[PDB]
Amino acid sequence: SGFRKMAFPSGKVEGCMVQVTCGTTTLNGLWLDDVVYCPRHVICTSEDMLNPNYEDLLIRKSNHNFLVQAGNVQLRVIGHSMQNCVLKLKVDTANPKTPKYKFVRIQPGQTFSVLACYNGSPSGVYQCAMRPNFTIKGSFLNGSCGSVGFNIDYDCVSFCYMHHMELPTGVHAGTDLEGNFYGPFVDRQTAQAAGTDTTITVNVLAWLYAAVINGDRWFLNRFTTTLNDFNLVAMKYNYEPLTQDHVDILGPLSAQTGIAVLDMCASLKELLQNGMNGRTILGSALLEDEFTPFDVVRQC
Amino acid sequence: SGFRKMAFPSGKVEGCMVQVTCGTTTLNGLWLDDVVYCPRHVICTSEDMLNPNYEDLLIRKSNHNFLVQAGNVQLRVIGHSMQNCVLKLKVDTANPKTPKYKFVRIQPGQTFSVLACYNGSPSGVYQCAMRPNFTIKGSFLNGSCGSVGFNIDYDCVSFCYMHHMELPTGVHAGTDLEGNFYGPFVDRQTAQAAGTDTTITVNVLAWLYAAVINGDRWFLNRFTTTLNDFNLVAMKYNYEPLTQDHVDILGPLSAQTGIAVLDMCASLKELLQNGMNGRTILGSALLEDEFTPFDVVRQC
Ligand SMILES: *[C@H](O)[C@H](Cc1ccc[nH]c1=O)NC(=O)[C@H](CC(C)C)NC(=O)c1cc2ccccc2[nH]1
Ligand SMILES: *[C@H](O)[C@H](Cc1ccc[nH]c1=O)NC(=O)[C@H](CC(C)C)NC(=O)c1cc2ccccc2[nH]1
Repeated sequence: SGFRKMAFPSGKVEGCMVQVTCGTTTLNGLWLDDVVYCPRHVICTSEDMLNPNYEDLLIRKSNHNFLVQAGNVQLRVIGHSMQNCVLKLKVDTANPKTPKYKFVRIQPGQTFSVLACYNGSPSGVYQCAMRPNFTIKGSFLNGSCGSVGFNIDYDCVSFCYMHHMELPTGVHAGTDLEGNFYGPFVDRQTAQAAGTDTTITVNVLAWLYAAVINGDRWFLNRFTTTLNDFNLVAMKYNYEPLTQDHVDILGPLSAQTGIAVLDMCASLKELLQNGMNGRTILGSALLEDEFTPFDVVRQC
Repeated sequence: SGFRKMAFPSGKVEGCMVQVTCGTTTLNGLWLDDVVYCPRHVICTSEDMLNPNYEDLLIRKSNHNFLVQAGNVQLRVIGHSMQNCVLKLKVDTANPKTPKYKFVRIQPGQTFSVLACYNGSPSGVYQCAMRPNFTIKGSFLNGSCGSVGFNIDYDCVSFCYMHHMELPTGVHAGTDLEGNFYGPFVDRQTAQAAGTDTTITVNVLAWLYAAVINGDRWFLNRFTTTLNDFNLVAMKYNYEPLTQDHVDILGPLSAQTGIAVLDMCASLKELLQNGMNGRTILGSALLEDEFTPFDVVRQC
């Protein structure tokens, strides 16, 4: 019983975290088969990061300027390529510990586990959600780049995120494992905006559902409302609009608890209009939107 | 940049999680060398759990009534012993993946990572704090028992917690790895109270310090106060008393930030007396006490 932000077990992923060094810059890479993936700004000096031409910078680099370390062992780089914002260093030895894996591009509102790494060594695990503005709210210091975000589905690690950047607001931006950024970000030391952060309404409603399943029911109201009317009030509060697909996703949760989605949307509406009056739901004095319906079900 | 509840990487611990079955009861065990550790109520039926005599129950059991599974492989139980509330099943094969490890008894206010397991298979990782009333606020369903709590210090896994029980309030109680409960709990299906839950004041102050380091400063006040006067107001709010050792622990954090402990205690005092006025610190509308000073430093 109880509900907590949980991350996937990190073991399969720890075995793929290497250290990549190019000159004075050192970052984490991800060693799957005979290929190492890291952020391409590893090939940058502090001067270059202001206005980098990555084709030109890399053309200057040769396989031997890239140091890949796995614990103590040194991998021999026999190839180098640039896919979008990601450098692919081909190496001699396939990773014996390559787990079964896939590269996925998650959509906004979905969550993933992050293994935060410094120097190719894991330091800690936490769960993040792709915000709607394509940022994440993590714990990344300098050296965390190349740290990866993943889901574990059965035996298969779905890699979805590699960390590249912190924004001026302190949020974090990164790419998929094909090197395409989430959001309108570029790997350059320039001022960049994520824009208006909005609340994943479907997740807040899964969370309210987790609360009811764990015994918190005070927020429940006898009123009900309409989808469009809920969305009318929601958009005022920069809440992402609910859809009938959203409703179908919350379906097995509205079933389990005997509370209809439109009944919950009315109870959420009162909480947005009337505040929380100093109470707490599931130990939070604010509304949580970093759990998906799937997250809640897997826990409950 | 940023502050998040982080758990240790779980890889060394995943490799020690086995499944223990005795009759119709199945639980998780922890396989270190030629010894498996699990909660002893594995030897109980649903009738026995009401008023169990564990000596008598186990005397009826023989090595062959205990099924230990590691993935598919079956370990052969060649020994059985009861240490406090923990059953030690001696086995034939030493665990090849035994990490370097130690058994520690944590003190209240300290935090640890939990790997939550079902059927000897890991499902997720989160960070917990030993509450002052010796309970924990986790996410444990039936079958989670024998799931373990740990810290990773250098190369060495310090096992500190094994889960046994949920209380009527929904909090969780368990033992150290020598089988001694944290708190006044017994492994019996009876109504049991943890008592008054109090707030780890030293942790809240480390958290306020993490907030300042990450840029949240609004709560900071020009006032200051005295230790004893702070403790006067604190005890009203069921906050654990601060001590000069506590102060020395928060020392490197009061140094880094240029704010004295007694200056922070005054700023905490205003927040207890004047509320938070609807603002947020580090994304929370409540005061967080599940980070120790060490946790904050390791992250920052
Ligand atoms: C990668 O290791 C590092 C991640 C990092 C750095 C500092 C704090 N937190 C972190 O997570 N990422 C960077 O250093 C990147 C470098 C590449 C070329 C994008 N740059 C920044 O993160 C950065 C640059 C910048 C300019 C102005 C405001 C903020 C800002 N952040
Ligand atoms: C161990 O797998 C299981 C853990 C569990 C069970 C249900 C919900 N959440 C959980 O974490 N622990 C138990 O089943 C134990 C059994 C032993 C003998 C202690 N019992 C309880 O957890 C329990 C018994 C009881 C009686 C009255 C109120 C509450 C209560 N909880």
